[PDB]
Amino acid sequence: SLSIIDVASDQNLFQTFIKEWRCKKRFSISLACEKIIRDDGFPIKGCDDTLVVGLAVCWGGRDAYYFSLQKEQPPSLDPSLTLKDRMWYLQSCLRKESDKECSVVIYDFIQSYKILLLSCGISLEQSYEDPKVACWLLDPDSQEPTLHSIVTSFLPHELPLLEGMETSQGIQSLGLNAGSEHSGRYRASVESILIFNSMNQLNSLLQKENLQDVFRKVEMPSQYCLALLELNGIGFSTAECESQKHIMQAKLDAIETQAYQLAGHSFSFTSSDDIAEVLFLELKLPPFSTSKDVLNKLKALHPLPGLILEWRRITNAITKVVFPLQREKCLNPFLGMERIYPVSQSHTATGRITFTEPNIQNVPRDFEIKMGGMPFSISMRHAFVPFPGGSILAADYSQLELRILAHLSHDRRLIQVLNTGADVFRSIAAEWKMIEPESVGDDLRQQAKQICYGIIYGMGAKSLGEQMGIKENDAACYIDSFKSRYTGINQFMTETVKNCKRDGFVQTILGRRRYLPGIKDNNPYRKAHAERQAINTIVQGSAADIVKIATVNIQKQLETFHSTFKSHGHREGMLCPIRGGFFILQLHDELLYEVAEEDVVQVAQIVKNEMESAVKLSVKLKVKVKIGASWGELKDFDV
DNA sequence: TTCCAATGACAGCCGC
DNA sequence: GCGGCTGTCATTG
Ligand SMILES: Nc1nc2c(ncn2[C@H]2CC[C@@H](COP(=O)(O)OP(=O)(O)OP(=O)(O)O)O2)c(=O)[nH]1
Ligand SMILES: CCN(C(=O)COc1nc(C)c(Br)c(C(F)(F)F)c1C#N)c1cccc(C)c1
Ligand SMILES: [Mg+2]
Repeated sequence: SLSIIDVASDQNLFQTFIKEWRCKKRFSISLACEKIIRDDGFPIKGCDDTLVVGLAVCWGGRDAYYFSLQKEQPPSLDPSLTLKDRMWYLQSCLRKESDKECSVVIYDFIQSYKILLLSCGISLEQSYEDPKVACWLLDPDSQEPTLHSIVTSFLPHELPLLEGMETSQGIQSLGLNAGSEHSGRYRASVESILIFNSMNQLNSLLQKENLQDVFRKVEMPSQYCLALLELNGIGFSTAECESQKHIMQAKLDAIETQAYQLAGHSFSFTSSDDIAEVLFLELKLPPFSTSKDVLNKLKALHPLPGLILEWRRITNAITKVVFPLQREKCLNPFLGMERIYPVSQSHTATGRITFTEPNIQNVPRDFEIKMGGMPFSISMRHAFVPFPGGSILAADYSQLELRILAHLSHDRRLIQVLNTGADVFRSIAAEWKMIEPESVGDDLRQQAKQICYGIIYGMGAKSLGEQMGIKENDAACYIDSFKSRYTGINQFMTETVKNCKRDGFVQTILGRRRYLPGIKDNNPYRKAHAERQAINTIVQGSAADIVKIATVNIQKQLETFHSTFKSHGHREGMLCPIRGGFFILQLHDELLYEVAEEDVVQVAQIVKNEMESAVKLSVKLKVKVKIGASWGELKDFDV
């Protein structure tokens, strides 16, 4: 039967619980948050509505130990157990002793780590296990887990416990989700039991699949690094953003007024229908789609398609970048600056990390706006600044996916190119546009980058035609030349597709499996799509494994030389100048740190050394380090 | 439906 | 009408 032991109701029961807890090598916790320094719990940073009122502990069976964190107001609180005494015993059981292997199971580890630090002033110091991450590791293409989906798949006999608990079918922790009529006590107690028992089953499945090493040494440590990043946030200038906005908005106004005079009437730039009516019916341009590729052809024939393309580019920077950044910005009173606090997302097909609310990975590259024949540089990245005195440090792998592909295909031609050869995208752009390397613009080098990765990951003649501006037949010849020049690669493509068809999956460098049952499908599209996913998942997934290992190994090093706080949050949660390096952003093959002026040399050495040593391949992992007063103004830095 | 991966704004439709 | 869904468009790696 489900039982909730209120450990704080009696001094004697409390000490028995504390003695037992201190013996445990494994337990689950769940935080109890409810809607309303207070007597009834700890406010949460970012919600004036919700309190941490307690937490539940489970170490077996259907017994939840509910540990109240309320001063006053289940049987009542034994008044000899002061809140200060409880917080002592809580910090004591949640921090490691020397040579003691201890694992805590937490649904949504990152959100719980942050609330414990910022709300209760407690820093977890044990090995962590999140059942959400274990689910991902067993099937990366599975839908994002909820407590309901985990219990459905791995603990189905306990589904009755979730009856009438509709919020269990949302992403957020049952304990953390105060948008329920059920008490935090009940929610946290149920969660603690479901998560402890679920994680036993998930651990057996990880062991069967041989993913337990990956889970404990890479994925959960990677989640800890991402928790520090989410506590850190990224510095933001609103002045820089506003001045860019005003230039962009002036260009949008001129574009609209010129578009409407060419069209003869107002039209919505957001309606494909309206644009199609104007381009194809009312001006009779030859094709009805209004995609980038269509308008890119037509801009040679009439000014309006080009105006449409520029309108969408600039509207994107204003409505999808400026508006969300200026809405999500938050004063940090300690650092004395505005910051943005994006949320990491690790549930991806290939093991990349992305961000939401907002997705800072999608902040535009620098681009140019001309008005009255005068150019203005729009660098949205220039709004992302370090704390006063600090620098942004970026360290990026040179052609990580190409180096991994060389290693796995042993392709002698690709190895030569990487070992000496200058920029491969410049070589492609030069041959293509009848030029020498030096003339290539940013936009053209990106077009050549798209062509090179496109061809490698199974792009067809029809599409390569559009990108290169040549006939399908010409593109098909170019594919043949590539396939002939790099045979190793082509053998590895066919050997990866053969092995996938047989097994129903592919594996990355660390052993993670992606299931591609489309590989057997009779439909030509679905089959070809799966074959392309098969090849791309191995290379892109392997690269994502290397960057995670690098991230984890850098964080260990930073914390040894750490005569200082491991995140900006660790100073908020604490309640003396800033020293060290703070993980602020991941960009797939690139890590950004915010670094104190004094420490930039040492942090740059650590970051480069650890990224170059992450794994041993047939080829050297080359790393470029850059540094600057903004993400937009980074300069090469020889380390 | 024929590079892969990702988030997110935004009209327009459809069963409730 | 209304929230859900579904492309379509954008951007980044
Ligand atoms: N399949 C595929 N992968 C891409 C594409 N663009 C980028 N990627 C992958 C492979 C490279 C990786 C990182 O992107 P970057 O622009 O940093 O690639 P890079 O080759 O390292 O470029 P750079 O040398 O300028 O850093 O992301 C694309 O269009 N298709
Ligand atoms: C196959 C002929 N060709 C090249 O070899 C260009 O250089 C490279 N192209 C590709 C797709 C790759 Br994958 C490479 C690689 F990086 F692998 F060596 C190169 C090179 N060098 C080429 C040159 C210009 C334009 C196009 C589409 C292809
Ligand atoms: Mg790169």
